[PDB]
Amino acid sequence: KFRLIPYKQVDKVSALSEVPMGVEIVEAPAVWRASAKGAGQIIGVIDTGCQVDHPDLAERIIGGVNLTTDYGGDETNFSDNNGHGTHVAGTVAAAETGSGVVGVAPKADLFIIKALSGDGSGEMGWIAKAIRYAVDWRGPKGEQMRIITMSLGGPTDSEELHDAVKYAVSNNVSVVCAAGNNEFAYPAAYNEVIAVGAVDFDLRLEIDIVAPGVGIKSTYLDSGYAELSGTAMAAPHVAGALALIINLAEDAFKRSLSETEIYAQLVRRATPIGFTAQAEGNGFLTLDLVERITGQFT
Amino acid sequence: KFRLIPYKQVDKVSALSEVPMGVEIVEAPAVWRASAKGAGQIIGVIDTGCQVDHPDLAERIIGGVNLTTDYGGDETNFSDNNGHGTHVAGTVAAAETGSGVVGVAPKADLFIIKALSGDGSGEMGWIAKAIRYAVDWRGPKGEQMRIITMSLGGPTDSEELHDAVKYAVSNNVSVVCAAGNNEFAYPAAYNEVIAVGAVDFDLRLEIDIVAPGVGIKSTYLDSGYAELSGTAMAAPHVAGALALIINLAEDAFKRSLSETEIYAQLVRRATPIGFTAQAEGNGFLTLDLVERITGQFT
Ligand code: NA
Repeated sequence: KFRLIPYKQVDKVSALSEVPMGVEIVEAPAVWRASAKGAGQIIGVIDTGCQVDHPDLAERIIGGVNLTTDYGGDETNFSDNNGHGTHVAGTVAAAETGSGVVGVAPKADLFIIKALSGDGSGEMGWIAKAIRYAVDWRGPKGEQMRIITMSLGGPTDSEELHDAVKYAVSNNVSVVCAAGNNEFAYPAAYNEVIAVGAVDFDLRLEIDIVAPGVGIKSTYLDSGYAELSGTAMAAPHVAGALALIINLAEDAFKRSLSETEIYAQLVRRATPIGFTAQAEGNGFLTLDLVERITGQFT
Repeated sequence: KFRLIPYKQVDKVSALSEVPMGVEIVEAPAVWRASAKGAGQIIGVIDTGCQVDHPDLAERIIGGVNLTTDYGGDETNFSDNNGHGTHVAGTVAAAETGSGVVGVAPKADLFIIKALSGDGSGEMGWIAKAIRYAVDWRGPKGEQMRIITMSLGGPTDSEELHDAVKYAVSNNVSVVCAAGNNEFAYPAAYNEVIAVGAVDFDLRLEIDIVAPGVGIKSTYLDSGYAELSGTAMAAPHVAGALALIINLAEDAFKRSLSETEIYAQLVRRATPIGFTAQAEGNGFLTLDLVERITGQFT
């Protein structure tokens, strides 16, 4: 089985009214205006489903599929019976609703892929499909996923899933996976994946980038919110960031950019914290970095 | 026909003593100790050949080949019959010899692929041969090139050229080429190519990065030196830089890096001047960037 990278439950609550600390510590709002808050980009969330009617998520969700044996399986039913999937969605794209929470890409859309059961586990074949499907899907107007995000891991170097990964990347999809806390090694170990480690809000602890992962408030079941801590919680911040990054980079270059170019655009928005490269990769996600260094010479 | 992106021959000097301003402004010397001055890396200079015995170059050249009909073409004779090739080579990697000049990677090795005639031009196929030649080449001890540099352009999108290029990129050779001033479009225009634009030392102006291109002093024929101005002159700074960057990045990450990751390693060493990305790409080559941003938050 491939499964949710373990994390801690901290809180469940019924009410929030805030921009999470991780959304702002990563400098998303500083770039919202120039990025149109991620409009025109879709993130394929590969996870346990989503609460499709959550007040924070409903106007941001556009489709989803269920690749699981849960609920039949009715492919049309990609409700969350775990909760983790809904939490991810929130960090990526919760809307400015005048309350609850707000995501890194508050104007991007979500395509929900349930490839995990309620128990947070999934057959690997489902993950391979999830990746392939997200690549091949186009919305009714021509729209497509440039971003995949998962916070799952598996002990196994499975050729079929490595293939899906190579397939996504050669078709221009950024593949974001949370670093296994080997047991959770794949698909994050794969050279072509963007692997994301975690730090806390004090910026304390094979990855490319680190983002916030301790005490991350997001949406949760029954139209509520939960606070979760762990590695799995850093990945959705980067998935969101890419929505923003793709928009601004392509607008600046006035040109389409490849998966390769897009990756370089992400990692140049990573400020090293002073930890080692194995600990932090290229550093912490600072979305305004380019603008801070523009003009700055010796 | 493909030819050298046109340049002004501003001057012919015959003796020097100095690190060139292009080499310092790019901040190569700040990164010299940690990159070990480029040792271990080999750059395939695809050009007009090189004065093999240049006092500044001889110790840096481990081999070459002549894929042209000049000199026979005796494939063993890669001597320069133009001057440009010797110039490139000096910027990429002239030696610290306490006179003449010194290159961006003064301890990197040079393989000299002469695929252009004394007249600055070459049959498209020669360039394709030359790309495929540098990728496949193995040393006496199993050395290979990770870096390809050229300053040429042709009007024609020929697939044999593009495939050659894709083939260096899937084998993790970085391919570096100058963005000419539609007649010099190829191969610079190719997505997988690192296209280098030019600025002057005042940082005044489909590209990736910009580097110095005006009044560039380097090695010339007859053991001398010359100063040239033009787009073609910025590329070598970048290919030099790569030798440097591969060593310091592979050292920090404790691991081989792919050509995609190396790419990212280059563009996060580019500071933007404050043009649009269209005009300047990712910014001006600044090797010391990561050091200076380490530790630096809102
Ligand atoms: Na010298």
